[PDB]
Amino acid sequence: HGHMQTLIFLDLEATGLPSSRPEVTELCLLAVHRRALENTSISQGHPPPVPRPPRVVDKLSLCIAPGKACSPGASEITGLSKAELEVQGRQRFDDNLAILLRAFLQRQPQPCCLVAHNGDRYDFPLLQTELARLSTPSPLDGTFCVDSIAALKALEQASRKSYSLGSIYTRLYWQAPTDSHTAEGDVLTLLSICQWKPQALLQWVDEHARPFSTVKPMYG
Amino acid sequence: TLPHGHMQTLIFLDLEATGLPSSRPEVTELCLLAVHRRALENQGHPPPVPRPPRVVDKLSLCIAPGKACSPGASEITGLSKAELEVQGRQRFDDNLAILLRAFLQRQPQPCCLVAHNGDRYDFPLLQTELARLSTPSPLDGTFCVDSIAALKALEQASKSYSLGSIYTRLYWQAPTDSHTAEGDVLTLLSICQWKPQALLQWVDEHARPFSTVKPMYG
Ligand SMILES: Nc1ncnc2c1ncn2[C@H]1C[C@H](O)[C@@H](COP(=O)(O)O)O1
Ligand SMILES: Nc1ncnc2c1ncn2[C@H]1C[C@H](O)[C@@H](COP(=O)(O)O)O1
Ligand SMILES: [Mn+2]
Ligand SMILES: [Mn+2]
Ligand SMILES: [Mn+2]
Ligand SMILES: [Mn+2]
Repeated sequence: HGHMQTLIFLDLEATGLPSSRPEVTELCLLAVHRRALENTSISQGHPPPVPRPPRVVDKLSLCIAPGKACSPGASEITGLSKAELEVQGRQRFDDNLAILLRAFLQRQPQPCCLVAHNGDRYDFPLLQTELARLSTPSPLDGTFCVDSIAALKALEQASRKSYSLGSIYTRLYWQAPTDSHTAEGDVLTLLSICQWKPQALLQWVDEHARPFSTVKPMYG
Repeated sequence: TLPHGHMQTLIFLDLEATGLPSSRPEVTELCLLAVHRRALENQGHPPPVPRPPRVVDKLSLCIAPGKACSPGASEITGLSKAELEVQGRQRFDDNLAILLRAFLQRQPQPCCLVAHNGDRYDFPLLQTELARLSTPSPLDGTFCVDSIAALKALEQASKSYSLGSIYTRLYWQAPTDSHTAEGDVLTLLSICQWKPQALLQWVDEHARPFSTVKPMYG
């Protein structure tokens, strides 16, 4: 493949941890063209200012009704619960959602790469499982993906620590992240850390991006 | 009165575009923020800015127009045809319509679009963009109302009705970041959360079919 033209930052909130065979409760996508990223001002200072998000971005944030209740742990940090989602008429992960996801992705210049923090262990496998439950073919069969933990790890060692979203943000900017544990809030925080070294991050992504189709489902 | 029953979903909308009506403008940015009726159920002088509901669906998209933006437009919206192309944004197309259609499908009916000055700007303009597509309009079953009339009505109960003017008057605070589709949509949500029940009742009473909105130009 060539250079990724669009980076789609992703975060999912769910009913719980992998062992519980969790289901998605919230999903946020933030598509950013590589030009927007390489155009972000280089960070200067220690700590440097938090990068300014690009003006031109595409965003999607959706709350989804899970097939089962959230565990006390997931609900307390995400602020979501099956009862509230359902009473508010949220629908399950279905064909229409897949259609919506495909259309959102098609608005972006290809090739495109999904970027998620701990995505290789959580987000990508979970999304794969959710899509596998549907009848239609996956809309991500032409999309690439990459875990931002590995990326930042490389970027930091090139410039043992916790590589959690908030820990990295705090390490780099000496500032506290906002709206943690909400799909949009975490996506916005991820965007900021990936904007730390724009050029280096883009290059690393280009070198490590892999087909989402190769992602193994979290559970069958 | 409920000419169309109680609205179960209010979709706050705002469009940024190339220019003013007489320019046969094209949309450059679009944002939809769908809130369930239950969510709107959320004394100070002035009161604090209402917190937005936790559960919400949001869509914000940038769009490349067929022509350049007027300096005045580009200056306040921060968008320009050149940059939108550099960022590889696509024109208003059928895929966009399909996206809106699927987004709307996720919301419980009936749904009512809410836009500040929507009756004169957003709705007519939206109708025009969709009308010229191959895909039939995905909003023919959706309702709409202008928040300007609504806030005038609510304020009647105890001069400038621009989005920014109303927000400040009510909260003695400046809106987060105006002239950006999402920024203006969130500000609109806030002013509509001023008097929730009253706003909801007013919307239920004045909602009309978006299908009856006449396009801005052909
Ligand atoms: N402690 C605990 N209990 C149960 N479920 C959890 C916990 N920590 C994370 N998660 C699950 C539920 C979250 O929505 C999701 C992503 O976390 P995020 O990091 O915000 O993207 O991971
Ligand atoms: N001064 C001026 N010149 C050209 N075009 C303009 C101007 N003011 C508004 N507009 C057009 C372009 C904006 O994106 C749109 C909606 O503004 P909104 O704020 O959301 O109502 O109206
Ligand atoms: Mn996450
Ligand atoms: Mn999260
Ligand atoms: Mn407007
Ligand atoms: Mn606006």
